[PDB]
Amino acid sequence: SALFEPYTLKDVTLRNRIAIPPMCQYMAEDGMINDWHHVHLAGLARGGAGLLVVEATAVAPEGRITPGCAGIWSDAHAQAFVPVVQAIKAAGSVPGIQIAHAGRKASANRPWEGDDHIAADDTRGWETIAPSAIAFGAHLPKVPREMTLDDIARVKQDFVDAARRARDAGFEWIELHFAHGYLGQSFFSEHSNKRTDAYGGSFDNRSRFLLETLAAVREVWPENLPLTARFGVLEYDGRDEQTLEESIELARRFKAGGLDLLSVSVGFTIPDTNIPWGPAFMGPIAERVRREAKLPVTSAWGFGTPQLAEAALQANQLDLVSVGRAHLADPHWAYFAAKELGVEKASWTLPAPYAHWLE
Amino acid sequence: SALFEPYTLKDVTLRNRIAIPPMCQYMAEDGMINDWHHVHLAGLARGGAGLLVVEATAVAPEGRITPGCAGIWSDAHAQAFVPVVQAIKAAGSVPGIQIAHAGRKASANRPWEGDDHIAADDTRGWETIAPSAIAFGAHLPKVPREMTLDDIARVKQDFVDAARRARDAGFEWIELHFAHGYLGQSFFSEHSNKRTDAYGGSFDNRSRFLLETLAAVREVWPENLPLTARFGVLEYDGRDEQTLEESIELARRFKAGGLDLLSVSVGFTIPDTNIPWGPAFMGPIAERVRREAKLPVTSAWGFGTPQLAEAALQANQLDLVSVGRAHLADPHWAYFAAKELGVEKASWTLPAPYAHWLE
Ligand SMILES: Cc1cc2nc3c(=O)[nH]c(=O)nc-3n(C[C@H](O)[C@H](O)[C@H](O)COP(=O)(O)O)c2cc1C
Ligand SMILES: Cc1cc2nc3c(=O)[nH]c(=O)nc-3n(C[C@H](O)[C@H](O)[C@H](O)COP(=O)(O)O)c2cc1C
Ligand SMILES: O=c1ccc2cccc(O)c2o1
Ligand SMILES: O=c1ccc2cccc(O)c2o1
Ligand SMILES: O=c1ccc2cccc(O)c2o1
Ligand SMILES: O=c1ccc2cccc(O)c2o1
Ligand SMILES: O=c1ccc2cccc(O)c2o1
Ligand SMILES: O=c1ccc2cccc(O)c2o1
Repeated sequence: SALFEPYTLKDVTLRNRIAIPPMCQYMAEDGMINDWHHVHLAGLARGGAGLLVVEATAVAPEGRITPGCAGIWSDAHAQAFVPVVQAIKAAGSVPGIQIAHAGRKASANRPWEGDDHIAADDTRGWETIAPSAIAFGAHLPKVPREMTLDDIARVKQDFVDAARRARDAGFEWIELHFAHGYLGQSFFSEHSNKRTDAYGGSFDNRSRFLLETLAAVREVWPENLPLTARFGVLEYDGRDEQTLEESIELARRFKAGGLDLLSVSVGFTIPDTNIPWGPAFMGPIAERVRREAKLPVTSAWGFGTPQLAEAALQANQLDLVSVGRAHLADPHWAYFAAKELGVEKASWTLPAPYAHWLE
Repeated sequence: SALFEPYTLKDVTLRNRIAIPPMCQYMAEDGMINDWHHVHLAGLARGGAGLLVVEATAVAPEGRITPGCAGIWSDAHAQAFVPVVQAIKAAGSVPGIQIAHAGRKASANRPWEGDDHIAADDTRGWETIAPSAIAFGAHLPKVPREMTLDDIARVKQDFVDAARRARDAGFEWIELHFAHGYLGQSFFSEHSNKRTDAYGGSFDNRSRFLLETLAAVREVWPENLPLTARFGVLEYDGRDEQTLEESIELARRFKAGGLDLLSVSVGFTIPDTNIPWGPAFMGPIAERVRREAKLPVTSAWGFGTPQLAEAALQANQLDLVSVGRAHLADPHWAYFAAKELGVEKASWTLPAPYAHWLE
């Protein structure tokens, strides 16, 4: 099956096309990960997936989404990832990490603790920053502070330091979080970016923060290790054709700038939208980006059904299939998929201590 | 459903009736467990099972089944279990451990490395000990050395030290491995025990090693923590009625001796047998033992089908349902079962970081 064919990008080879997309656990303390993450990630790596991308890890304290988000804004924070990275590699999976900055969606409660912006008097909260002083709305009403040019320079450097730390911690795959309405996505979208300086207005100006951050990270990230990003290419806000055209153009600039693969998603920049949720609904859009930008891609949402994952790959809509929630339900989803697709010696998708007894 | 009703034994309360039986991983080095076990066990504990019994852990070096078996024959070996025990508890599952001695089945290769007795010239091998100098046969042809009274005293003390270490490491449930043809089972069976001293011949003499070991362990194992054992009650060797009668009588002596629960299994003492393998095939025998010995029991083999587990409990054939291989296939089997049985808020069988998104 196509789902179980290896994939090589730069000097890295994934044993199959199954990728576990970044999934926040909200279990870190002051940005420091712990045994929750170690067992969670090591267990997933042993499950069989070819690539395991660690959850959105903040490049700065205020870049966290919640008080439970992981961070890599200091060398001590990076050190915490070392044993985890080594456990993922020992399991045969490729360790990746998504570095991010929540922007105006920062300083929010954990999903099961309100999922809304933290109250002004809560000692855990903090001031959010963004391209412009405009709130997301809905459950995230906090108005962020408009970033100064110095804030921009500082955040870009935070991304560079985060990438440098990821590199030294042993990660072999990096993903810049430019999607889901967080800082990067918000600089590109006219909904959230009303700036009149070099970082707002035109397509080039709105693209600037993302392109400069990618270029800056590229200086410290090894050429032989996949350099990727997640980016929302449309919002389903009634401006889809225009937005997709601009997003694809930016994807072309990313490719020219050294991006090896693009994780295609939706913007989630504003709440007033009408997203046509459905199993593998992103397939068609991902394929269009892959084709018009001539860049490898991955996407997600509902690919937890083996046959769907297989079909998406065979149709060349995606290069890697990202499966998220199915892996929270069953860390050994790769094994379940191998069986479902009739892969020979499907049990050996898992380590010997398990495989021997399941064959 | 009955599968998800809590269970209290002594001072310990299991959140449900799902027990993960001991399952050797063959990943230890010189008896020392490592991160394979830590992630494996912690992951299983987070999966939802109410009780997690750690694999057969050798009370002495020669008591290991293979060079990859876990051991607890020294305080350093016990220390290795401390972080694991604490991770299991943090997950809400009860940490248990099966202490054992492989007897004549010791010094064998890992299952995926031959599964047979290690060659005489292999530097990893060792002399096996047993009640009598008689080999198992088949793939385990090595003739063990007949134990002296001093060997018996020493092994009993090894079990005591192992239990004392398990206690101090934080385990809240202990299981003496008197089944599957290893040392304990071999002392009870006339197939393997041809001794003429106080430890062989009569029912009382063949029961002696097991009863004395239980009594000795009882002196160091807390009264408020479940004291259990796994025991093969029949062999399917043509002497079933006679063997079951004696096994049930020994179970009565175990109960009188402080045993809180008995894990009912098959002897596997010799290779020439005809075991009627089938889903939940042990159910009827387990029920007979539970009834005639008036002792709580658990059993296993094929209970990985939610409905079967539920049925066994409702029929009072078992008090706890042991599910093994299904947990190797899917560490979150408890979640799969909760869904299958229509349990309310089935996703919360798992921790919040997973449950929130699966509901
Ligand atoms: C708990 C949870 C945490 C997530 N965390 C992240 C994240 O940190 N970064 C990101 O880009 N997407 C994140 N996502 C979105 C997932 O990566 C994925 O695209 C989404 O779950 C859809 O795929 P699925 O249907 O296979 O779950 C998360 C989703 C869930 C359910
Ligand atoms: C890998 C593996 C390791 C096992 N290790 C042990 C052990 O250490 N001690 C024991 O008493 N039984 C052991 N067993 C037997 C299991 O506890 C259980 O009774 C058996 O797998 C039948 O249940 P199942 O059909 O749910 O897998 C093992 C079985 C497997 C497959
Ligand atoms: O699409 C999603 C859903 C949940 C989520 C959570 C944290 C960060 C993200 O980027 C997320 O993206
Ligand atoms: O892209 C680069 C630049 C410098 C460098 C130096 C050492 C090892 C690498 O992998 C490197 O990769
Ligand atoms: O891309 C880079 C740039 C600098 C560098 C320095 C040391 C090791 C690396 O792997 C590096 O990689
Ligand atoms: O029934 C079984 C099957 C495998 C096994 C492996 C180690 C120890 C045991 O007690 C076992 O018991
Ligand atoms: O059974 C016993 C005997 C002594 C003892 C001492 C401290 C704590 C315990 O739980 C104990 O339990
Ligand atoms: O059963 C026993 C016997 C002795 C003992 C000693 C300390 C702590 C315990 O928990 C103990 O438990």
